[PDB]
Amino acid sequence: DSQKWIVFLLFLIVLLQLAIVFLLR
Amino acid sequence: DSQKWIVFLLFLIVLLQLAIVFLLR
Amino acid sequence: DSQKWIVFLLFLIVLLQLAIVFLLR
Amino acid sequence: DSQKWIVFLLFLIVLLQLAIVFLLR
Amino acid sequence: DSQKWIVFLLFLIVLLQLAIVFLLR
Repeated sequence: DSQKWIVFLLFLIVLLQLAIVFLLR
Repeated sequence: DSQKWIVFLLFLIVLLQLAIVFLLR
Repeated sequence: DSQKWIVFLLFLIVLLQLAIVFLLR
Repeated sequence: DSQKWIVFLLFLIVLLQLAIVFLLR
Repeated sequence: DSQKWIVFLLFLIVLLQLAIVFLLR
C-alpha cells in the first residue's frame, strides 16, 4: 500500500523541514 | 484515514515553509 | 473532497518555494 | 482529474528545490 | 499507477532536503 509510504515520506519531509528551520535560526 | 494525515502533514509543511521564508526575509 | 485541499496546499508550497528561490537571488 | 494537478505541482516543487540546492552551493 | 510517481517524487524531495541539510552544515 502506497498510502502508508506517502504518509511516511511526508513525515520525513516535515522532520527535515524542521531541521532546516533549526539550522537557519 | 490516510487523506487526513496527508492534509495535516501538508499543513505542517506549509507552516514550516512560511517559517523558512520569514527567516530568509 | 480531500483532493482539493491537497492541490491547494501543494499550490501554496509551490508559491512558497518560488519565494524562497527569489529570496536566494 | 485533480490527481493530474497533484503530480504537476509535485514535480514543480522538486525542480524548485533542486534550484534551491544550487542556490546554496 | 501514478501513486508510484508520487512516492518517487517524494523520495526525490527527501534526497534534495538531505542535500540541503548536509550543505548547510
